[PDB]
Amino acid sequence: KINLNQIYTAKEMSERIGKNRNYLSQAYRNNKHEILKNFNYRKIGGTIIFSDNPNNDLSQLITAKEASQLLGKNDEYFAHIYKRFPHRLEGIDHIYTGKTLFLTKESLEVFKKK
Repeated sequence: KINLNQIYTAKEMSERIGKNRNYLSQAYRNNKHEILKNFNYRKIGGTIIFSDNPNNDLSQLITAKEASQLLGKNDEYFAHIYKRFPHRLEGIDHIYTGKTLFLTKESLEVFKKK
């Protein structure tokens, strides 16, 4: 099960490895695969997300907007709930980073059941 405490943007991950904040974003733009091959990352909507834990399956992450749409709701459905009624997402694994709220495929299923 994905550990959402180990999920960062490229800029934060670049600082976690002791590099300038643009290091991984520049590697991704310039196709520096000999660097990138060593990292667990994924493009998820408009954010390249990284984890320092190779066992986190980043394909389980989904944006709040995508989650909203898979429920047949307005794009801002989960965003609006998170902001005003954050306890509605108790027990729904989520993480906010890079100014973006993310759920998981499993936590969306939990929410649908709730």
